[PDB]
Amino acid sequence: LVPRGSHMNRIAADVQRAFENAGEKTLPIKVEEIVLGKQAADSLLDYVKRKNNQHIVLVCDANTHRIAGIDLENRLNQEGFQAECLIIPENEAGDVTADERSLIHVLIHTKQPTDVMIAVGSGTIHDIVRFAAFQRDLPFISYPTAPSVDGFTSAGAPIILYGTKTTIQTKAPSALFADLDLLKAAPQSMVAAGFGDMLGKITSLADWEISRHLAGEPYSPAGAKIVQEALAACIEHTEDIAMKTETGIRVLMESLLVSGLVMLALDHSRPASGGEHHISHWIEMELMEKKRPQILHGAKVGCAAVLLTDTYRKLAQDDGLNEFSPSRREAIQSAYQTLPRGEVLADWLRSAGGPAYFDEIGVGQDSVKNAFRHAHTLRDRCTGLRIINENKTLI
Ligand SMILES: NC(=O)C1=CN([C@@H]2O[C@H](COP(=O)(O)OP(=O)(O)OC[C@H]3O[C@@H](n4cnc5c(N)ncnc54)[C@H](O)[C@@H]3O)[C@@H](O)[C@H]2O)C=CC1
Ligand code: NI
Repeated sequence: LVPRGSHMNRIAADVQRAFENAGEKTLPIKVEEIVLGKQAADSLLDYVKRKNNQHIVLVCDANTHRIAGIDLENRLNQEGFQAECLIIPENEAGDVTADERSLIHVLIHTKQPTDVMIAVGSGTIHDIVRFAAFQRDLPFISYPTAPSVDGFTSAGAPIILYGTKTTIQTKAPSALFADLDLLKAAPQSMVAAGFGDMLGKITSLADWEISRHLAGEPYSPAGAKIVQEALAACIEHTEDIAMKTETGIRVLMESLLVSGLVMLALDHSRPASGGEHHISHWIEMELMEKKRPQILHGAKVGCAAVLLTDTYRKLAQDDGLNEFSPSRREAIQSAYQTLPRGEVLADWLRSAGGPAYFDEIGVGQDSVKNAFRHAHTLRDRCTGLRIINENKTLI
């Protein structure tokens, strides 16, 4: 079907191979190339050549312009492309959001000649481009400047509108090119945010087993084992990631990309996003509400899992579980018994170079106990968190 599929996308190729070997139906992956390595601009150029692009837009911001945009744009010009590094400017609080304002700012400075968009940056840039390109019916290329998240390959765009952050569903990148040396160069906080977002998968996978057994939610064995593999390697390499060695950031980014790839293949976020992510969503809402600057997704995710792993460990051994069926008792128990302690999570997060507790990034206890009680209400997901907050005897 595509040799570029089974050639310039060994990651996605092998993910699909796994799902197929466990006899599972999945949506075909619609990312044609995922390159992760040295250069990557070489292969980017090869791809735009192959697809006969010409008028290329590179959506960048203050920072990503500097550390990626100019390099890429100049090399594109030298090869004979109409390239341009278009900038997204900051809001009053020095933040670059996926708000309607930034969306429309991108969606006018891109002119009708333009036949391809390129997200040069991180999750937010990637959302604005993911959305904008979809509404202007153009392919967009993933150029990540940090291994901070698993939502580069995603179809959905968490954009802000009216007065809330909501996830419109759109279309995935046409390709992805990750410069391993640009990633190594990234702030340790961002690398550690990637590690954070991956540590969320300690509790997300379990909440997915709860979801599976209890609420009869879509579940994939092969998927669960894929994200297990990924999570396992990230941990193993916790030191390599800390120091930001080649192996370490390679393993981080490959694991995050595999997370987004399963999410894509299965058409929902359940294996990657559990109670820790829901809490994280609630905190984020509170930070917008307080009118104060946003903090890294992944940082919040690590800080959330560090607590919610203990919450679930306690639930699993609560006498309240005797009100419940033998089936639901043994489901919660068996799903959560293998959870490590909050302290171990925090220890990994520390070693990695990221924050363990929300006071470190300045959330505070107020919004923690607030989020912990209401987060379950954010999305129709049977989590440990819902089992708690919808049961007197566990409240
Ligand atoms: N499934 C999905 O669609 C997912 C969505 N997200 C999105 O991700 C956002 C947060 O992701 P973040 O990684 O925090 O992105 P971000 O762009 O919001 O924050 C990264 C910050 O670091 C800067 N930066 C990026 N690369 C850099 C580099 N190489 N060197 C120096 N500075 C650099 C950026 O300019 C920005 O100020 C959320 O707001 C959400 O919209 C997050 C995960 C998954
Ligand atoms: Ni996440």
